[PDB]
Amino acid sequence: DSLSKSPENWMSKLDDGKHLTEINIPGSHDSGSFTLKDPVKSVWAKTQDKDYLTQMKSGVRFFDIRGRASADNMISVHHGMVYLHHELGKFLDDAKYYLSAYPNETIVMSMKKDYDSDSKVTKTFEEIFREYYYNNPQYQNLFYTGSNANPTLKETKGKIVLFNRMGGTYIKSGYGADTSGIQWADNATFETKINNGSLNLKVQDEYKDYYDKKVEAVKNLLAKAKTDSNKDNVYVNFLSVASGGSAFNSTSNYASHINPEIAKTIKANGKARTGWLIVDYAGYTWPGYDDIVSEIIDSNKL
Repeated sequence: DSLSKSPENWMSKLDDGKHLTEINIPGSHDSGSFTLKDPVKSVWAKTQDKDYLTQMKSGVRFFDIRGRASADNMISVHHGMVYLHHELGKFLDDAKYYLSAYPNETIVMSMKKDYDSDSKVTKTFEEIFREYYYNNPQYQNLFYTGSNANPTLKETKGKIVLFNRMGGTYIKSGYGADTSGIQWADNATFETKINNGSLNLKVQDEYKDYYDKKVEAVKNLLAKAKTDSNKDNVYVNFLSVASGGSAFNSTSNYASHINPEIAKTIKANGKARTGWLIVDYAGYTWPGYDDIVSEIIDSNKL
């Protein structure tokens, strides 16, 4: 039966000789915003309703963590200026928990600075992360620490792989884990080499697109992956967009239309390569419509 019928451990059912890049992974955009309760603020800043554990249980393996240095030793999880009511340790503890219960899954954790540090901070966001999280004895053995620029599932399962969106780092393990980091173009479909030129990263992140243009842009990169069997190529495809302060298309409205449209498209493509697709309201179902998380998972040929 479909891998999507057991999302708690779908990576356990793959050949762990595969590079993560070759694996079709569902991700959650601004994963940590499930904590938002304010109705007005939630229209444009709430991107998820399931907590980290439930997201994982629903089969999400790519986590989009954007944050802000709150103290010289603390990173708070943020959607821009909006604080999401927890620090990075919360997500790390939930991941460590889940990975222990499901030891043949891997988690790719993206890390980005979304907002200006607290006036008391004397450190860079990167330095705080490297020193107080990555190299923290508390999170010993949690992170992938190997030196493969293109790690395999075997090499990473049970661990969190860093997807570096912090700029240059002195961390030496994970995606964009060098002094160059990842050159990220603003509101664009783009292509850049990462990990000392080892990998070719292809990103659709047009987060300001109006609906029709967004679907076109997701589908464009979706099509390219389909006929791309190169393991040194990695695809990250965001289905999410910014809502804005006022209007009729609450992130939930947008998601309720694009998610099924892409899910339906993936399903028709059969077991073809999709890349890593990052969505709002991962695991959220609308009766009568295909589930994007489920179809991303099922698209993997075993």
